[PDB]
Amino acid sequence: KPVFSEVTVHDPSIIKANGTYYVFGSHLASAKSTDLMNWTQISSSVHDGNPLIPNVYEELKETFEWAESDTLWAPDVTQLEDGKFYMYYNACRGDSPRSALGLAVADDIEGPYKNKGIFLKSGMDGISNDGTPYDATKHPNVVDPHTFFDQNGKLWMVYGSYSGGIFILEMDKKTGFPLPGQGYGKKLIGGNHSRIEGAYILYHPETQYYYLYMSFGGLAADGGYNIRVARSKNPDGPYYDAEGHAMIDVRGKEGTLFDDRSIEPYGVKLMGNFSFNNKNGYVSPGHNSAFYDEKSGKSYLIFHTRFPGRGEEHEVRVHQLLMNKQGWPVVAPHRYAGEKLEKVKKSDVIGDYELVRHGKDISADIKESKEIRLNQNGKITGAVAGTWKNTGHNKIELKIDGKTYDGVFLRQWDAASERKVMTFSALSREGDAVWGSSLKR
Ligand SMILES: [Ca+2]
Ligand SMILES: [Ca+2]
Ligand SMILES: [Ca+2]
Repeated sequence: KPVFSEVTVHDPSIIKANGTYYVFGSHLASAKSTDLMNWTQISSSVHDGNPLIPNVYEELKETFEWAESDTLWAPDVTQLEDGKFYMYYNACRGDSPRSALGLAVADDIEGPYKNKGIFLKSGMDGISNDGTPYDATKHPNVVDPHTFFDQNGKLWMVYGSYSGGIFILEMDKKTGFPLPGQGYGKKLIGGNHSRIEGAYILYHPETQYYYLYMSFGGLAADGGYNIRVARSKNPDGPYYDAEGHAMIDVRGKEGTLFDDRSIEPYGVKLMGNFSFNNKNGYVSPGHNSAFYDEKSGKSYLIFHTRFPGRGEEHEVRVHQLLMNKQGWPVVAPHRYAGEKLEKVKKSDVIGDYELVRHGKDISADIKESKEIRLNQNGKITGAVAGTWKNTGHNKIELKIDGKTYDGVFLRQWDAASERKVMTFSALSREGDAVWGSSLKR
């Protein structure tokens, strides 16, 4: 029987070193595991003695002073070619995009990290890093970085939260700082205080797309946080959703703040708030990272989540990512327990399921699963009427609610009944996800 050990790390950013997985999150929090199931908490908050930066208030004083905050927001740690660990740290006042983004470097992944300096600021009253006066409708909040190598070995950093949008900068592979002359870099999506943050870019060698993951909505339990994805053949875009909408054009209306209605039609929404059979479930799952394992070919979505009825409590969750026939990733409905893709036959997948329809909205509503049956005759009955078929090794196609969904079947552990179940997870061109988890073991 699978065993989990939980940790609390907001906005987890995954990195593997020395055969061990680490997550680095906000508030200088971190955790590690060798199996992605049993995590050990390393650090939890910004304070004297935090092992990652034990003198943090002195070490990063310029950042705390600029941001007028006593904590840190969502970092990234990335190993560069010198073998050292580069932490892109940031702080934000919280009520406005008054933020600083800097670089610290460690010899060892668990610290200590040493400050190399601030290299981006937002929320100044005056000249911004692009030379024009700072304007949060068009300039980023300098937080939430992800620094990554593309398949050509070029180093990039994508970043941003709300404010002027999500931007990407080309980075110096030797110093870890941005190449000169870029200002805030190139916009990928957003503007006008859109609720979009937590960018993360992952390349998949089979489809040869870069996937731009991002979180729409608000992180709190009333915020409707949801992970969405878009893709491009290039690390720096242009990024498109499954309807071919250009992410660069997605933003709230001029003169508005947090215009969710304008942005929610866009992107492929992978997961919102849900509860299978009203047992446990997730609320505002989001701010993800993602990992592709070259050895196994498996991919993983790593994120934090809140929970129905548990207020603002959050923990790290890991779900396997599968790849549908169209080259869009689908999230396995249950957390990772060591399971792998297998050949399924018709008798394996026929039967009753709990169905979650995540939809395409930004919504704080917790969506309850409803019962359907995948009948032997290829029809879906119960909560919805439709059709389905299994193709290839383990692909599913469903037709429901006027749409066609392409996805993948996967046997998983259900941690609410302590039993193995059959699942499917699929996506429509329209960008909404459906999950099924079988009533049968
Ligand atoms: Ca992040
Ligand atoms: Ca039920
Ligand atoms: Ca549409």
